[PDB]
Amino acid sequence: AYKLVLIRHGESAWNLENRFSGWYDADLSPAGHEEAKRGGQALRDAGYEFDICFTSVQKRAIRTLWTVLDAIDQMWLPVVRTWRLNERHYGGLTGLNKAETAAKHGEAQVKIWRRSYDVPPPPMEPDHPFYSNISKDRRYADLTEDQLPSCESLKDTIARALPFWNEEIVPQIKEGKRVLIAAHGNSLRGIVKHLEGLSEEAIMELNLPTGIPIVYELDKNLKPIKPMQFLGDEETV
Amino acid sequence: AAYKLVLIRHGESAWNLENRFSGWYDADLSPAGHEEAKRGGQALRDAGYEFDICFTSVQKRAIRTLWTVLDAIDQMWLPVVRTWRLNERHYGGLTGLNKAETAAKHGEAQVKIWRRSYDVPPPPMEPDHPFYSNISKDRRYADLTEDQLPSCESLKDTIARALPFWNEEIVPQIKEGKRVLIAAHGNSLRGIVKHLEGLSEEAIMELNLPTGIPIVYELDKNLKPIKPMQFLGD
Ligand SMILES: O=C1c2ccccc2C(=O)c2c1cc(S(=O)(=O)O)c(O)c2O
Ligand SMILES: O=C1c2ccccc2C(=O)c2c1cc(S(=O)(=O)O)c(O)c2O
Ligand SMILES: [Cl-]
Repeated sequence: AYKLVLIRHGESAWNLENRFSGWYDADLSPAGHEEAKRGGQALRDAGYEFDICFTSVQKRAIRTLWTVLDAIDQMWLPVVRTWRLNERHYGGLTGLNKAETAAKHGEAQVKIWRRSYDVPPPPMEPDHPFYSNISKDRRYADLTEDQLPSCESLKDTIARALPFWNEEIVPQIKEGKRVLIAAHGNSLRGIVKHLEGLSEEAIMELNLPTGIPIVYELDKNLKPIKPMQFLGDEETV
Repeated sequence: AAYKLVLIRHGESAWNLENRFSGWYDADLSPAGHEEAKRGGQALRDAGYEFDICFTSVQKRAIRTLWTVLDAIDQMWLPVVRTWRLNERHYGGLTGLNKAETAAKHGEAQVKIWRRSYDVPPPPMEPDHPFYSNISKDRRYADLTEDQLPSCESLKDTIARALPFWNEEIVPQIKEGKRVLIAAHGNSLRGIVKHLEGLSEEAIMELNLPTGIPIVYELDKNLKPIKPMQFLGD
């Protein structure tokens, strides 16, 4: 009868969520911050309590979590950060808008990437404006060459998220700790795919809403007993 | 030096403006106290400081100070550890009372005694106290044993429960080469400074750490300061 809550961060600065923000450490926009506050207020109104929180090492997710903990008066909770919950690494496309992407690689190839589970985008090369910014960022200094991506397929992203789910999060849930996870579209996709046993095609069609608490009820095998539910006023739901 | 340690004491709280004893009551920062934390964070940013792990209490005036600093230095991704052992001194029955109410009920002499005493506690927070359930029954302390959860603390009590965390969880991290930031409260930080500098009870009671200001220690491999604490800023 466990309860798990997920929350996907909202809008980031400079329209970066429509520019393959990926591993670039974009902050929330004021709008994204307000979204997180609304999500937190929904959790507060519903009287939710947590015992432990997981998030990525990207400040838009961390700030989403902080906003939520502030709203629900549980700033004292233990918080665990991991690169394994980071957004998908969009490689050389990182920072580009739709037009720039199609101009550079063509519509055909974009259609293929968009629709593919196991094809990565091109690698982020040294001439990319974010190359040293991300690859030499001190928060990833303990990662091995194989762990630090230059690019990720969705398959890759899920593959590195799920070890953390199994090794760090599952044991807490089975101890009865009430878990909050604040993360990103694709890392949360990995979790949802695992929970609901979805196909590659289905998970690629699933777009989790932003700034809205997503509630799971899990049985003793960590299988959902019902569809995911969204928290908030009747309309927003 | 072999190691570098940074301490920061949170600034003004909402109850400081009311002249009320907070102790374990979870008062938030005032707007002013929050600004103090931003200025401290900007001083750490200007000085180019990097950390590897952060410790704070389970009280939001300290936690928010920490968040404010991490935001300022662009290190929100750092591991953060919270512990009740770094909480402010527990002021027992005085909790919630302002200066006037305290002197009215207990007299100037008794407040004078409590003020300057290292080892005399204030009266206990009893079950009929207005904040008794608010503090003593708060679920964040549910894992504390009976003897661990205080009804009141002398400064000696406070130091006594802070230093185990220092010895068992912070010291090992420093000797592992981790650059530590501690964001906490006047009296718990007093505990750390007292252990570090080998100060007397008298000296530690005369020590008032500035608020919102990074306090920098340079330590040898045995964690002995090699010079006086330094304050960071303009
Ligand atoms: O172009 C891409 C793309 C390119 C390279 C790697 C991954 C993706 C990708 O994942 C993607 C894309 C477009 C859309 S969109 O036009 O339908 O909004 C998506 O939804 C979407 O997920
Ligand atoms: O009233 C107190 C007090 C009351 C009860 C227990 C402890 C203290 C105490 O420790 C204290 C006090 C006042 C001052 S102050 O008025 O000089 O700012 C202090 O500096 C200070 O340390
Ligand atoms: Cl945190």
